[PDB]
Amino acid sequence: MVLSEGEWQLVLHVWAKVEADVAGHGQDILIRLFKSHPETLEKFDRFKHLKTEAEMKASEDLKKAGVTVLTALGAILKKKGHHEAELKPLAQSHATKHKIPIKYLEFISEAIIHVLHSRHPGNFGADAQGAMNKALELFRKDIAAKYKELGYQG
Ligand code: HEM
Repeated sequence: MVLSEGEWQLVLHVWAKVEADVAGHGQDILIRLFKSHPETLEKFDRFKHLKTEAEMKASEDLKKAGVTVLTALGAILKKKGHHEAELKPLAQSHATKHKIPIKYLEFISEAIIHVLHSRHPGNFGADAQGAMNKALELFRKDIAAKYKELGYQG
């Protein structure tokens, strides 16, 4: 997977919109993930018992998780694929400690796209959607390779 400078600039332009409200994007993205793929909520011992969207929006623990994933992913995207140093410790923790299947990184990727389109449709058109899909596929491909280096095929 390879992105053009142009495709990287589309990614960073929409990420600028995420950064106008990091915590609120984090909430929307994790709630979409948990509503669309409930099994993923079981991975978060601090908030796996939340059953409603209102309880999810009121949760400090969920809000903090949302900021964690979006600050990390923003930093990775700003590397424009030169993200070996960021992905190594992410693969280590998500493969060996959190036990997150590659399939769940595919789910949260879909949740990111869904929220970007829901919140920013005047801006997140077909070119932005294509470029972001390419950037999240590169992320998936590279972290999947790291998982295999650690002895996890999925
Ligand atoms: C774009 C995808 C993701 C990124 C960038 C990301 C990033 C992070 C970071 C930076 C941390 C804290 C440092 C660390 O433990 O490595 C973390 C913790 C964690 N992540 Fe993720 N993550 C992602 C996807 C997921 C998914 C899909 C799940 C579960 C379905 C997950 C579960 C967790 C858990 C359980 C922790 C531990 C949280 C805690 O200590 O309270 N992550 N993630």
